[PDB]
Amino acid sequence: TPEARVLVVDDEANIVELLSVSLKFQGFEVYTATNGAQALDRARETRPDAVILDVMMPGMDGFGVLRRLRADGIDAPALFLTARKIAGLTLGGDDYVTKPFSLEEVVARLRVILRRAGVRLTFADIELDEETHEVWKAGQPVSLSPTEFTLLRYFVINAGTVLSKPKILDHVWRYDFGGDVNVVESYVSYLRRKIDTGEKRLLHTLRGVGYVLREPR
Amino acid sequence: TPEARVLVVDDEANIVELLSVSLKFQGFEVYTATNGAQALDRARETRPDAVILDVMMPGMDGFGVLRRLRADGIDAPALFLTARDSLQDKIAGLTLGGDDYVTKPFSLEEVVARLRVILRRAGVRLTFADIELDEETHEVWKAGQPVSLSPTEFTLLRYFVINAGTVLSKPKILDHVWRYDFGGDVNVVESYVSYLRRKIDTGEKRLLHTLRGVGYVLREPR
DNA sequence: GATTCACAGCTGATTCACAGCATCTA
DNA sequence: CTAGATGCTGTGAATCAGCTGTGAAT
Ligand SMILES: [Ca+2]
Ligand SMILES: [Ca+2]
Ligand SMILES: [Ca+2]
Repeated sequence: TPEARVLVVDDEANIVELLSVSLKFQGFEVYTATNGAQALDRARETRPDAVILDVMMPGMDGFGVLRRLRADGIDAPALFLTARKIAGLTLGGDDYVTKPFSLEEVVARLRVILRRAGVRLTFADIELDEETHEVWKAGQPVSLSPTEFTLLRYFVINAGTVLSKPKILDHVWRYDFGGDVNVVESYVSYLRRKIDTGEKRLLHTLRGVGYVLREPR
Repeated sequence: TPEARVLVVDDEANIVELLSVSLKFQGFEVYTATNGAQALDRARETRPDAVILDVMMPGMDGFGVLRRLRADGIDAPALFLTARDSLQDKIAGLTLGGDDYVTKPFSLEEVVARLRVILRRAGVRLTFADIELDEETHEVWKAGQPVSLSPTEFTLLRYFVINAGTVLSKPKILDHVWRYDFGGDVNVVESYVSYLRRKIDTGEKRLLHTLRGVGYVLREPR
């Protein structure tokens, strides 16, 4: 059975399939629309658990549509896709992500709005607060940058899975990022000197394959 | 069980929705209307505990709508949404009792607070650590001694106290504390947090924290 | 004066590229 | 054995996030 029913609405088909492929892979049941009519129809046809909405769409905007769905009885929270004005995106049970986004941030925020509508991350001695973005190593606090935290959360969620540098970059970095994978090497080096300082090495290198967060064998 | 039954009357659909969503999320049972006839119909069927009326409306203004409700024997207290430039004298004389007003554009935090007061007055001190606030008088105490706050500094502080221990991003604060039509920079929140820290965060133990790239949180250091 | 808030200087954090060194393996 | 491939990390530049002082306007 799926994690949730998600309606993805954006006038850009490339943003729509990028989200639908990632979320379909993460266990979600995904329906799409590239306009307000299609959106209203699909939402009435499938009654989703949450809606991902491009804020800037030709003709009918999401706000008009949300008002109609909620007046029917569909109280599904919205995760707005906004450009980098439009305000009110954090009212009720809704939240938003700015374009260009990363796959990790869209799923993370989507999961928050769903949990909020209807619990710290740990691996060995690493503790993550998804709310505050606070980190601890052996009960001691460690300060991490936004990128360092997203990367650690990716590894923790995917503990014991070998993750290649191109895969990490496609999930952790924004989809408009134009550089190579040495940025991943740099951020693994920072993570190591901040949260892999204990007797046992937890973040491992497998040459030409990837990185893996696992307890030493 | 709902906090109260509220009837929201305004001619603009998205003002009604802005109000509806916020009050529903706060634990209120919200009924709506876009005119005086629907308003009287909803009031007869739902029997609201408070009514929120837009003053400037076509056909029949908010004052007209209230007069019709009261003529029907619906004595629920009212909260008027007034225009800044007009009916100044009429609003002063019509709010001497149980009814109150907020000027449009309003802050969602101020509407809700003013609704809780008219509901309370019709049949009271917020606290966090050594900070005390009177929701009715707008007085603030920091470790038993008074502190003078502006209207914006007061709405900001109450938002933090009510939501103590919860991380609040600058856009979330702007959406709730600032006037809904605010088209400015998040720096305004940075400014008012600096105003608050200078007055209420003055001891060895920090209460109002910054989590870089996340937001602000009011909590004891632990 | 009180107030709101725009704006800009400042600071330290953050992102990221780049290169030279280390280690691995063909 | 060596030599290229692959990975690590110090240096530095550019940008950014958040804090605060000044001042315009009401
Ligand atoms: Ca668009
Ligand atoms: Ca990519
Ligand atoms: Ca009106």
